[PDB]
Amino acid sequence: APARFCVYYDGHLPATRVLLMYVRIGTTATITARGHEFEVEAKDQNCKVILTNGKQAPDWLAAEPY
Repeated sequence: APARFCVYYDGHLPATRVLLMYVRIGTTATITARGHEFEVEAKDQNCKVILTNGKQAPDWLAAEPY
């Protein structure tokens, strides 16, 4: 029973990337980026850019593990 966590970032090269915020895999919350609100869902280590508003993240949206 290791530690599982999901992270969210914004479209930006690793040269000047910028972390948005950490999302604990315990409840459903919303993220604020580019004056927009992205409501993602965390179920486990397997996290994928998706919204609960019947829509999918943009082309400049991503989500790394941990």
